[PDB]
Amino acid sequence: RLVKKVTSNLETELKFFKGRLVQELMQIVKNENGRIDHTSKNWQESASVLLNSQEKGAVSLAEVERAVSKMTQKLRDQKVSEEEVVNIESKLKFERASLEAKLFDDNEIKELINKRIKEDALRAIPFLGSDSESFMEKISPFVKLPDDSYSLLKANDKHHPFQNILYSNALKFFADSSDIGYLNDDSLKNLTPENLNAFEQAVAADIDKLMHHHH
Repeated sequence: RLVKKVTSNLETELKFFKGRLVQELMQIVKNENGRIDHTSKNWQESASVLLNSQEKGAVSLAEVERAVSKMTQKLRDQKVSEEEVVNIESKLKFERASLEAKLFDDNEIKELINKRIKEDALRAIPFLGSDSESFMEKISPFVKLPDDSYSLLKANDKHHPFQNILYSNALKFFADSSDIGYLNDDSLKNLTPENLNAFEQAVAADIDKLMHHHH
């Protein structure tokens, strides 16, 4: 029962860390107007601090590892089966291997950044209901971003242009009125087969158009 909770905490610590990591990396790609270059001085410095900063209460994988060490110590203090505890230390080591690989591979970086471009766009839809995470899971399957979504990141732009495409279409199809600029739990009743396909069609088309104009 404890093992389950510690595993959740590890998963959670890593989802937060992974997120902030990708966010930073995107300021580098953005500042380079959408060119991926994992060999630059700035990338290597940024990657190193995000993976290995020792500084207390900083956002680093190193900092996650210390947290998890305390937890595996507490598990040992309370006599939890040693197999369960090593298993956890392994997951952590595997996650560090994955990231060390991904961070220096231009295709892996593209995957991470296009996933965050989509997470950002869904978070841009102003949902004031109970559970925004659930809302976005309902929408996510109707949105598939091109492989080259990252190349539209520009230094000058505060936001990826996909934000405005998901913002507009979500309200066009799911808000009770045009005047309102927010969804809430009442909006869920507008997630009909017809509106979900039309949203899917619309977002796909606006994205195709922007991609074509760019290339």
